[PDB]
Amino acid sequence: KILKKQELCKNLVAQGMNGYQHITLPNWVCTAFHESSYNTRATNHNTDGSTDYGILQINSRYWCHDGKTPGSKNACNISCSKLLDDDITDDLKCAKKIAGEAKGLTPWVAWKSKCRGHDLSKFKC
Ligand SMILES: [Ca+2]
Repeated sequence: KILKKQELCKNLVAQGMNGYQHITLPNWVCTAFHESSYNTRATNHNTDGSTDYGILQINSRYWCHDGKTPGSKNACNISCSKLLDDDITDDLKCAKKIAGEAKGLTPWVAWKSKCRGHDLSKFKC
């Protein structure tokens, strides 16, 4: 599914993502726009054999289990396939774990490159 920015905003708020680790909503939305274009089915295969899944591009070496990644840690304790469906509840709950361990949005390479220090007025909720 390709979510509309306001459905994304409603989900974020409902999952208590506003101000989580002092991360504002426009930051979470810009991240999701540059990571996946809001595509809940987005996937990216990496050089180390892992794959990034869903709207927040959650990785199968550290966070989710896909059954084919070397050195999987499955830290969110979830099948990666659950990150390719249309409900982003579990996707958002995993992202909170990622962001909580990093104390910020640094795990996401698109946020750093396309959101940090740029205008976020296009991404307001
Ligand atoms: Ca999901």
